[PDB]
Amino acid sequence: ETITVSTPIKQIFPDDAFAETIKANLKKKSVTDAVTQNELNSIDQIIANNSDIKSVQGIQYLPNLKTLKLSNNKITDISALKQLNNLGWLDLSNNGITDISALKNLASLHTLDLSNNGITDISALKNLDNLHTLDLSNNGITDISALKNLDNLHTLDLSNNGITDISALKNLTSLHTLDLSNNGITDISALKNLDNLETLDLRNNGITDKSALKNLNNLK
Repeated sequence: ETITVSTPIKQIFPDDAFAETIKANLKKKSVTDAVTQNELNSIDQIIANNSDIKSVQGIQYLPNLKTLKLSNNKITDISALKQLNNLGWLDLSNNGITDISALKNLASLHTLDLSNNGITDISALKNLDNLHTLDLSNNGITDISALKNLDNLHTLDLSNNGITDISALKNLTSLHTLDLSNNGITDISALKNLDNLETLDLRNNGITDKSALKNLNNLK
């Protein structure tokens, strides 16, 4: 995905606010100034939180993008992230995201914050082997079996969902920080073998048997 003609920023990036961000990243004078693919290749980091962004259309032309933080905007469609192979840190928290299949092949992702969206299906996360830090709180997640081979996870927040079954966590032995609060969990035997947990929150579930926590030594 490249542009081949020098093109106004506002034409590539139609969202008012997102175009301003690109303009500022490239130190251009106006969103109507023309930019080249070469210039777009230079962009490796975009931070535009709290900015009323409605669309990231145009972002597909930023192949070297590594860090993208877009917390608290109005983003609903992220399909244009699909081929950004070099993304490492993605924060899309507080948006209106539902479908995340666009994340499916982002093999370099290591830090992902998707909290406070409308996500239900997370099977697109299943092959993101480099994830160590994942925040999925305040969504509508019920099935978490996509997490089961993400064994580089060390920090996981699954609070405020509709999760009932957590056997998917049983072999995530590198977990040290886990938030499971405000779900529908009843059985935590899956946590038995997470010997490196220091911080755990299980409040507001339907758990009665807590003997699995007795032998977790590094807990606070």
